[PDB]
Amino acid sequence: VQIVYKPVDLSKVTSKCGSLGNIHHKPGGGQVEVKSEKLDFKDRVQSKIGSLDNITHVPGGGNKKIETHKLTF
Amino acid sequence: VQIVYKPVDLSKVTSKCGSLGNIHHKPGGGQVEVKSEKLDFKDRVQSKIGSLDNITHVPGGGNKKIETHKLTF
Amino acid sequence: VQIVYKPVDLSKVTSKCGSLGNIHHKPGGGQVEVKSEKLDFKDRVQSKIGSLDNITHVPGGGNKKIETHKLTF
Repeated sequence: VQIVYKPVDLSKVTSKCGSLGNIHHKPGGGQVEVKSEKLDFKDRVQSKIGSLDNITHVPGGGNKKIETHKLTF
Repeated sequence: VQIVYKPVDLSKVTSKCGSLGNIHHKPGGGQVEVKSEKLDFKDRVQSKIGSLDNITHVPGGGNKKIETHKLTF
Repeated sequence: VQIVYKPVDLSKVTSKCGSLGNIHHKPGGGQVEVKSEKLDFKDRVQSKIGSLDNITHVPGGGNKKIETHKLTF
């Protein structure tokens, strides 16, 4: 038995952008009010209140190549 | 048995953009109000209130190539 | 037995754009109010209130090429 696993990759993933800007992300400009009375809890509580984990992601590229090679015998 | 696994790739994934911008994302500009009275929780509680996990994602390319090669004998 | 697995790819996935912009996303501009009185929860609880998980995705390309090569003997 002979196996010759010989894939050839000459690909490209490319971008050109002339200018990139004037990006505004303003999450949670509005008021938040939370009121609690006579609450009972008897197992774990997780609470997040306000502006949390908001992302502004502005790469000049952001291009991806994902390549997977597998052989099983 | 002979196997010659010889795929060849000269592909391109390409973008050209002249300008990218004037992007406005404003989650949660409105008021949020939560009032809780006499509530009873006998198991785990998770709570999120306000403006959370919002994304502005503005890549100058954002092009993707996904390429899987598999052999099983 | 001989197998010669030799696919050849010279394909292009291409985009050209003059300008990309003036994009406005304003989720949750309206008021949210949540009164809650005498509720019993004998069970796990998850709650989300306000403006969550909103996305403004604005790639200058955003082109995709997905490619799978498979051989089973």
